[PDB]
Amino acid sequence: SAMKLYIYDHCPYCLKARMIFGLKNIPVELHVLLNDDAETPTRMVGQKQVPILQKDDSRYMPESMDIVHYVDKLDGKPLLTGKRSPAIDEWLRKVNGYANKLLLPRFAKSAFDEFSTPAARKYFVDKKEASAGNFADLLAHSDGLIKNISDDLRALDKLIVKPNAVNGELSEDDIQLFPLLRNLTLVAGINWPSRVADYRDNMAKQTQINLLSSMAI
Ligand SMILES: N[C@@H](CCC(=O)N[C@@H](CS)C(=O)NCC(=O)O)C(=O)O
Repeated sequence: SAMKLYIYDHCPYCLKARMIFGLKNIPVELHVLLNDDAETPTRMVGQKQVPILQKDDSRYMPESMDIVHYVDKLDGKPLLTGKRSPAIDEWLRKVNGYANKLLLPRFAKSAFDEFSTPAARKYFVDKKEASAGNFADLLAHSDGLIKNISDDLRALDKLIVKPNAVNGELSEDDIQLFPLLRNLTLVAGINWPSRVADYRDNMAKQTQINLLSSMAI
């Protein structure tokens, strides 16, 4: 078995794909693409997007949830069998509505391999300042936004059923929630409630995906 996953480290959709390999303890070869590389993904799947899975037969497949469903079913014993929660879905809708106001200007300043060339980092800065707004301005509003995240995490704390699975049994809600919590560890100053923090730490070990406190800004 020699599947390959083409990603950006910061990308939550890439994190979703990475999660299933970790949960199932299936080895996968990670390749971090430079953020300004349109040619590689376009050759693979016809447009610039990540994640992209390369299967054993050398075929490429895009789309994080297609990749998750494919990998989970491969051995005929899916792990993502738990119920999903409408309350978690509502929470993610809300928080994903604004979290990038904190995340994007921080991603832009961080040591992710997709930004290893200064051209790739600049490409990201220019694209995201245009779409999300001026980074210095977003950063100036950090304390307000951090208050919002901390308050939303307080609400989430009551929804974490077990530290190993948000709804008590591994489900697609873990796939949708963890990448956001992982990325939020890049944000210094967040007050993490105990059950959320325990889930975050537990799921990071299950998935073998790194938390980002050492880079937090
Ligand atoms: N539906 C896709 C969305 C993936 C996506 O939007 N990835 C972003 C990075 S976070 C991307 O590739 N954007 C295009 C670009 O970076 O130019 C997923 O489920 O795989």
